[PDB]
Amino acid sequence: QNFHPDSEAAINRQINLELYASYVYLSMAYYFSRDDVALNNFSRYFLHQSREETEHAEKLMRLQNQRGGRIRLQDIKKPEQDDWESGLHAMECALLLEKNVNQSLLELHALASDKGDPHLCDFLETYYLNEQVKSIKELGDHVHNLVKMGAPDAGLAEYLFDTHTLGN
Amino acid sequence: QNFHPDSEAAINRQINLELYASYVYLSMAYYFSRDDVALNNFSRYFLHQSREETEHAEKLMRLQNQRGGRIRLQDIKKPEQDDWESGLHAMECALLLEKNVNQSLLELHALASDKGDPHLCDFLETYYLNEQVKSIKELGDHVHNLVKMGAPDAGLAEYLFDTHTLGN
Amino acid sequence: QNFHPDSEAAINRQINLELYASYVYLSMAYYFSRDDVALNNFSRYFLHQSREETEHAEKLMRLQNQRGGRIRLQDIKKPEQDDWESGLHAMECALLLEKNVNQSLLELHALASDKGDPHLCDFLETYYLNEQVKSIKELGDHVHNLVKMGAPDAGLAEYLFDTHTLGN
Amino acid sequence: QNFHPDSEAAINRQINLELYASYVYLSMAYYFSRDDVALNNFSRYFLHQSREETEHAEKLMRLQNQRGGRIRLQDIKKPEQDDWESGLHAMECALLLEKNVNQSLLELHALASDKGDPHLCDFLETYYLNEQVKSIKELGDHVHNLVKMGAPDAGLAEYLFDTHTLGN
Amino acid sequence: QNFHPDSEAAINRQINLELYASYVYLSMAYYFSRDDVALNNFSRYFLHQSREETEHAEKLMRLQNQRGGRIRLQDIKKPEQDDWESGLHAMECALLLEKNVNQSLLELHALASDKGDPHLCDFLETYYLNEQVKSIKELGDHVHNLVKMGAPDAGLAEYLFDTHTLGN
Amino acid sequence: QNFHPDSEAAINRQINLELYASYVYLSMAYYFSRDDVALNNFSRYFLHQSREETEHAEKLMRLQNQRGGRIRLQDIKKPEQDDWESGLHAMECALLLEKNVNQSLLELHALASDKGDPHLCDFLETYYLNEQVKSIKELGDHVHNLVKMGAPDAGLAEYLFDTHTLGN
Amino acid sequence: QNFHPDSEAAINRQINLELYASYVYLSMAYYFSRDDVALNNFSRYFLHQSREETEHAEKLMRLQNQRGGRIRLQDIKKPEQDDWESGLHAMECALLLEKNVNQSLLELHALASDKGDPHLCDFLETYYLNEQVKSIKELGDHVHNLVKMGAPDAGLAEYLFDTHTLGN
Ligand SMILES: [Cl-]
Ligand SMILES: [Cl-]
Ligand SMILES: [Cl-]
Ligand SMILES: [Cl-]
Ligand SMILES: [Cl-]
Ligand SMILES: [Cl-]
Ligand SMILES: [Cl-]
Ligand SMILES: [Cl-]
Ligand SMILES: [Cl-]
Ligand SMILES: [Cl-]
Ligand SMILES: [Cl-]
Ligand SMILES: [Cl-]
Ligand SMILES: [Cl-]
Ligand SMILES: [Cl-]
Ligand SMILES: [Cl-]
Ligand SMILES: [Cl-]
Ligand SMILES: [Cl-]
Ligand SMILES: [Cl-]
Ligand SMILES: [Cl-]
Ligand SMILES: [Cl-]
Ligand SMILES: [Cl-]
Ligand SMILES: [Cl-]
Ligand SMILES: [Cl-]
Ligand SMILES: [Cl-]
Ligand SMILES: [Cl-]
Ligand SMILES: [Cl-]
Ligand SMILES: [Cl-]
Ligand SMILES: [Cl-]
Ligand SMILES: [Cl-]
Ligand SMILES: [Cl-]
Ligand SMILES: [Cl-]
Ligand SMILES: [Cl-]
Ligand SMILES: [Cl-]
Ligand SMILES: [Cl-]
Ligand SMILES: [Cl-]
Ligand SMILES: [Cl-]
Ligand SMILES: [Cl-]
Ligand SMILES: [Cl-]
Ligand SMILES: [Cl-]
Ligand SMILES: [Cl-]
Ligand SMILES: [Cl-]
Ligand SMILES: [Cl-]
Ligand SMILES: [Cl-]
Ligand SMILES: [Cl-]
Ligand SMILES: [Fe+3]
Ligand SMILES: [Fe+3]
Ligand SMILES: [Fe+3]
Ligand SMILES: [Fe+3]
Ligand SMILES: [Fe+3]
Ligand SMILES: [Fe+3]
Ligand SMILES: [Fe+3]
Ligand SMILES: [Fe+3]
Ligand SMILES: [Fe+3]
Ligand SMILES: [Fe+3]
Ligand SMILES: [Fe+3]
Ligand SMILES: [Fe+3]
Ligand SMILES: [Fe+3]
Ligand SMILES: [Fe+3]
Ligand SMILES: [Fe+3]
Ligand SMILES: [Fe+3]
Ligand SMILES: [Fe+3]
Ligand SMILES: [Fe+3]
Ligand SMILES: [Fe+3]
Ligand SMILES: [Fe+3]
Ligand SMILES: [Fe+3]
Ligand SMILES: [Fe+3]
Ligand SMILES: [Mg+2]
Ligand SMILES: [Mg+2]
Ligand SMILES: [Mg+2]
Ligand SMILES: [Mg+2]
Ligand SMILES: [Mg+2]
Ligand SMILES: [Mg+2]
Ligand SMILES: [Mg+2]
Ligand SMILES: [Mg+2]
Ligand SMILES: [Mg+2]
Ligand SMILES: [Mg+2]
Ligand SMILES: [Mg+2]
Ligand SMILES: [Mg+2]
Ligand SMILES: [Mg+2]
Ligand SMILES: [Mg+2]
Ligand SMILES: [Mg+2]
Ligand SMILES: [Mg+2]
Ligand SMILES: [Mg+2]
Ligand SMILES: [Mg+2]
Ligand SMILES: [Mg+2]
Ligand SMILES: [Mg+2]
Ligand SMILES: [Mg+2]
Ligand SMILES: [Mg+2]
Ligand SMILES: [Mg+2]
Ligand SMILES: [Mg+2]
Ligand SMILES: [Mg+2]
Ligand SMILES: [Mg+2]
Ligand SMILES: [Mg+2]
Ligand SMILES: [Mg+2]
Ligand SMILES: [Mg+2]
Ligand SMILES: [Mg+2]
Ligand SMILES: [Mg+2]
Ligand SMILES: [Mg+2]
Ligand SMILES: [Mg+2]
Ligand SMILES: [Mg+2]
Ligand SMILES: [Mg+2]
Ligand SMILES: [Mg+2]
Ligand SMILES: [Mg+2]
Ligand SMILES: [Mg+2]
Ligand SMILES: [Mg+2]
Ligand SMILES: [Mg+2]
Ligand SMILES: [Mg+2]
Ligand SMILES: [Mg+2]
Ligand SMILES: [Mg+2]
Ligand SMILES: [Mg+2]
Ligand SMILES: [Mg+2]
Ligand SMILES: [Mg+2]
Ligand SMILES: [Mg+2]
Ligand SMILES: [Mg+2]
Ligand SMILES: [Mg+2]
Ligand SMILES: [Mg+2]
Ligand SMILES: [Mg+2]
Ligand SMILES: [Mg+2]
Ligand SMILES: [Mg+2]
Ligand SMILES: [Mg+2]
Ligand SMILES: [Mg+2]
Ligand SMILES: [Mg+2]
Ligand SMILES: [Mg+2]
Ligand SMILES: [Mg+2]
Ligand SMILES: [Mg+2]
Ligand SMILES: [Mg+2]
Ligand SMILES: [Mg+2]
Ligand SMILES: [Mg+2]
Repeated sequence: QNFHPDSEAAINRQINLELYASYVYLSMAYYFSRDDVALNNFSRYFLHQSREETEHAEKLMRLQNQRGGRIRLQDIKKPEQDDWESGLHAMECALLLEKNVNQSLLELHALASDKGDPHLCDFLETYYLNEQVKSIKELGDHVHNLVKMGAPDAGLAEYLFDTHTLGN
Repeated sequence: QNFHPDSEAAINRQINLELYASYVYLSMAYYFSRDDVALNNFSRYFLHQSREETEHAEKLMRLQNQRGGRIRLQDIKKPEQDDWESGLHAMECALLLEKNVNQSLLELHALASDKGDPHLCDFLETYYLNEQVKSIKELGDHVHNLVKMGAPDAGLAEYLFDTHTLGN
Repeated sequence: QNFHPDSEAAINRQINLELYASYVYLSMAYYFSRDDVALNNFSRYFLHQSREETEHAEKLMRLQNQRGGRIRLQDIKKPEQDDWESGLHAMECALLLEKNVNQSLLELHALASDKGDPHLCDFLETYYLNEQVKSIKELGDHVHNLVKMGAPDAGLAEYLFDTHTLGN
Repeated sequence: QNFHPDSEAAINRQINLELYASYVYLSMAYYFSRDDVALNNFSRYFLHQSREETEHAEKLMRLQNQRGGRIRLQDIKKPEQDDWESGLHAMECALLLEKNVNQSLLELHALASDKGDPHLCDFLETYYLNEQVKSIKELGDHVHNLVKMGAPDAGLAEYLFDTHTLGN
Repeated sequence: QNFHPDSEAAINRQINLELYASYVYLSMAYYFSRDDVALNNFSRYFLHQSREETEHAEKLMRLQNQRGGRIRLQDIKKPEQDDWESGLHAMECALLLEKNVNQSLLELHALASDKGDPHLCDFLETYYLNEQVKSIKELGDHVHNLVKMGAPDAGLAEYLFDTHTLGN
Repeated sequence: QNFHPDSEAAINRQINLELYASYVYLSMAYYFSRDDVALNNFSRYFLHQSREETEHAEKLMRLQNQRGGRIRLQDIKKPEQDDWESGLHAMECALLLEKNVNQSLLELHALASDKGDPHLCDFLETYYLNEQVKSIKELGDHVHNLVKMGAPDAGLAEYLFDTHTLGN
Repeated sequence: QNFHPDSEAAINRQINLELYASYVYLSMAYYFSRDDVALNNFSRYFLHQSREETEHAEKLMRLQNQRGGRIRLQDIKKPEQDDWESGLHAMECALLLEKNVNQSLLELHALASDKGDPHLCDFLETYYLNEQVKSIKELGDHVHNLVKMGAPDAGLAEYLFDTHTLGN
């Protein structure tokens, strides 16, 4: 009922993108626990973000089932980098990733609106759009502090951010 | 991202209006604790409403920060009256104030819809539009009871409403 | 009784100044939670100061009611700046604000003394004058530490002050 | 030390006035428990006020002892009325009594100031002057509500005030 | 019913005498806390007796109300002395006072008997006559011990009685 | 702000006097624990007074810091006596010391009043002037009892005062 | 018994030196709470050291009493500086002070040994000599860390030491 095939396909594309974001964050988590990086709270922060993105994917899979769509999985592409360079660079990449995921969600909302699917619009507004705004704000805050503190070249900056902001 | 400058400005106008509503309610609270009014539960009721309106303003300020807008504060105008005349008159003025704030919020929602900003639309629907409906209903209930009871001329009406309805 | 009209008017002016100080601190709080400032404990510190200044205003409104004066509210002017530049600059501005509020309170005390109003003199001494001294001392301490640490140009100074002194 | 004989005598006069105020309130308490008045919460309210005035007298007696003065007691005059007429009239008389006690305390403060006795000035400001302001405000509130409600001629007014405001 | 006007008047006289006894004991309490007397347990003992005498007065006022009499208050005369000389002398004066109050109560009982008022007779027997006997016995015990111990001239006597008997 | 250099200097003189009073009481405490005096509760009483005087000094040092004055310490002179002769003599000396400290505080209050420094006036009234009155009263009480009991020549007097009044 | 007059005098000199050390530390404590120093944990650290030195003085006074010597107090000289310059300088001065107190205690031990006073030797070894060693070690540790960190010129050094080492 009232579930357009274009919407089914776009949900499937969004599932893949959430799974990709999970993998990017998993890659970052294990970069920060290398013996030549060793920022354990950066590692834990990105591991938590990876697990949140898996939940984002699962909620969309549940939506497909609830609405009678067919889940169609695709390969989860590897992250663009295996070496994330620094805590600052990884935060900047995460910020760009979250902005790109947000744009995809806003395009999905525009499609649902065009198709007169208020249930899908509300689902996105309730579980996705504000979550993306808060995540982009948080990552922007982190980038700003790391830049101001002198990261990555100032030797104390990433260490102190790891211990204070990401320690909690 | 997807935050229109017209929306930024309208949010700033709404912040000011919420702060104005706070000040109106603060003025009313301290009118009801005058030695020649002395309706302590009217006073407490309006003081609580004043504090709620401050929270309404703060949430919009947080939204501006989250979305990357610039908060631009303006003078908070004094309330139209320093003498609120009676418990009935203050309730009628509060009802008109809340209706005017509601109209401003509905205009802000219409602008956000025109600009294709579902995050802002959802923010208003989630935190503002139903809150305004419930507040207008509550104040309308209070006005009706005070009118029926004979306020302000019937000497027992405002006293009994203060002790029973606004006592809790 | 023994409440001079000059004192009534000066109390009304002081109410407005306390409300203005509240607004200044509210503005500062939301500056520090911008995505390009992101000093969350500076933000919380100034938000708490804003709420304290509202209480200062309310106590003076209660005094007006208790003494039989008429509260006369005025517009609450916007703060002089929307961009507070740095944690150091905001602290320096808060220090100057508190010194100006203190001077106004001392002028109010001098007027109450001239009018032979010991109740008003005692009210100011009990709730205002020592509070102002302690606040000026605290803000002076903060300015000194931020200056010594190298704020705002030394990239670690404001971050470390935020995490250690204003974290608690 | 620094205790002027004029101050000793004025303290003794104030002790007598506090004891007189106690007796007035005791008289009122037992008027309201007459079988042809029967307002038990008016009775309890004035009995509590009577006991507070005894404490006011005792604190001044302690001050005389602490400062090395000699307590000189005088007759406690009977109250002006044995029939207090109504709840409204008794409240109006209590308001006038408290205003007269306040004027006496302000005259005592002026004398202590003239004699350069800051300890006595502070004693009065700490324990007496604000207490008098709050008591005058409270009694003024009660008078206003009783007048508005139609007391003493409106048969429900004093009964309802007794049950609601003075019940607590 | 069965309440004779002579009984009403005699109750009013007894109320005044109980209030007078309260004042005598209050005077004694504050004599013992002078810096040149400084017997703090004598002070506390007489303060407690003062408060008991107020209760004796209030019970008679309640009786007047219960029986439909009219309370008619009179001035409360000051105590005969402001300087009570010694702990022994104050105890001897209290003993004489209680004997005089007892004689007045026995005269009141004789009047109630003559008027055939068993309720008043029982009231006096239940709340007053045995209380007076016990108080006279207690004060006689105290006088005897103070005399035997050498008061007031033996420098340790009043001090030791204060610390042991009146300490508790 | 509003802190006169004469006031700064007078506060520094008062700090020294409080420290001197501490030292006097320390000397007395250790006199009473000599093997040829052996009044352990006199010793504890004066040791407690010594520690209170240190707190009096510290509060004035904090005030100097809070107001932006410069603490200027001076030598703490030794007490006038190393042999305090008796419990009575030590109490009489403490009484004279507290009277002299009180006179200095009243002179400091007069200076603060002349300089229009209500914060300093209130500080002294709140923390010092009543504390001095109560201390002078307490020591006067102790002197009176010791004199009446026959101290120092009556062999039981100081022993019994030590065990009863200063035991607690 | 076995208490040499040279030992009595040397104990009296040591009492004075302990009291002097207390005063030095008190001065330092209130330097660190100036509005232009504002290192609150340096302040608390030195205040605690001041109170420990008072206890050191009191134990020697108790020893004099226990052994039958006569306590002879002398003026407590003011500290050499009122401006302690920096956290590093104050620590260096405290280290030198503790070394000088230690030398005095070792000279006192040598005298007690020469006089064949094993009780005094044991008293010093039990309560003083190891305490001095530990205090000198602790202050040396603090000096070393402050020097290495760049104090006083490196703007973060004293602030970070205050928050981490002296915070606890
Ligand atoms: Cl499912
Ligand atoms: Cl695929
Ligand atoms: Cl790469
Ligand atoms: Cl990089
Ligand atoms: Cl880059
Ligand atoms: Cl770094
Ligand atoms: Cl925010
Ligand atoms: Cl404006
Ligand atoms: Cl108007
Ligand atoms: Cl109206
Ligand atoms: Cl109308
Ligand atoms: Cl009404
Ligand atoms: Cl009702
Ligand atoms: Cl109010
Ligand atoms: Cl205006
Ligand atoms: Cl600006
Ligand atoms: Cl700046
Ligand atoms: Cl600047
Ligand atoms: Cl910085
Ligand atoms: Cl007393
Ligand atoms: Cl008289
Ligand atoms: Cl009358
Ligand atoms: Cl009437
Ligand atoms: Cl009338
Ligand atoms: Cl009525
Ligand atoms: Cl009810
Ligand atoms: Cl009754
Ligand atoms: Cl009379
Ligand atoms: Cl007499
Ligand atoms: Cl006698
Ligand atoms: Cl006699
Ligand atoms: Cl005696
Ligand atoms: Cl301080
Ligand atoms: Cl000196
Ligand atoms: Cl001497
Ligand atoms: Cl002597
Ligand atoms: Cl003498
Ligand atoms: Cl003795
Ligand atoms: Cl000892
Ligand atoms: Cl000397
Ligand atoms: Cl120097
Ligand atoms: Cl230095
Ligand atoms: Cl150096
Ligand atoms: Cl440093
Ligand atoms: Fe999470
Ligand atoms: Fe996601
Ligand atoms: Fe995400
Ligand atoms: Fe609420
Ligand atoms: Fe609102
Ligand atoms: Fe509203
Ligand atoms: Fe009711
Ligand atoms: Fe606070
Ligand atoms: Fe304020
Ligand atoms: Fe302030
Ligand atoms: Fe009360
Ligand atoms: Fe009173
Ligand atoms: Fe009163
Ligand atoms: Fe009793
Ligand atoms: Fe009695
Ligand atoms: Fe009696
Ligand atoms: Fe104490
Ligand atoms: Fe003192
Ligand atoms: Fe003292
Ligand atoms: Fe310790
Ligand atoms: Fe030491
Ligand atoms: Fe030491
Ligand atoms: Mg997929
Ligand atoms: Mg997250
Ligand atoms: Mg590939
Ligand atoms: Mg690739
Ligand atoms: Mg919608
Ligand atoms: Mg919704
Ligand atoms: Mg939501
Ligand atoms: Mg969401
Ligand atoms: Mg997220
Ligand atoms: Mg951050
Ligand atoms: Mg605004
Ligand atoms: Mg509400
Ligand atoms: Mg206008
Ligand atoms: Mg207007
Ligand atoms: Mg909702
Ligand atoms: Mg809502
Ligand atoms: Mg509402
Ligand atoms: Mg209603
Ligand atoms: Mg205003
Ligand atoms: Mg504050
Ligand atoms: Mg303007
Ligand atoms: Mg402006
Ligand atoms: Mg105070
Ligand atoms: Mg204050
Ligand atoms: Mg403050
Ligand atoms: Mg600080
Ligand atoms: Mg009197
Ligand atoms: Mg009361
Ligand atoms: Mg008369
Ligand atoms: Mg009369
Ligand atoms: Mg004053
Ligand atoms: Mg005061
Ligand atoms: Mg007060
Ligand atoms: Mg008061
Ligand atoms: Mg009162
Ligand atoms: Mg009322
Ligand atoms: Mg009477
Ligand atoms: Mg008794
Ligand atoms: Mg007479
Ligand atoms: Mg007489
Ligand atoms: Mg019986
Ligand atoms: Mg009985
Ligand atoms: Mg009795
Ligand atoms: Mg006995
Ligand atoms: Mg000094
Ligand atoms: Mg004391
Ligand atoms: Mg000398
Ligand atoms: Mg000397
Ligand atoms: Mg006080
Ligand atoms: Mg005091
Ligand atoms: Mg004291
Ligand atoms: Mg005593
Ligand atoms: Mg010495
Ligand atoms: Mg130590
Ligand atoms: Mg010198
Ligand atoms: Mg020197
Ligand atoms: Mg050995
Ligand atoms: Mg050993
Ligand atoms: Mg050992
Ligand atoms: Mg040791
Ligand atoms: Mg040590
Ligand atoms: Mg260390």
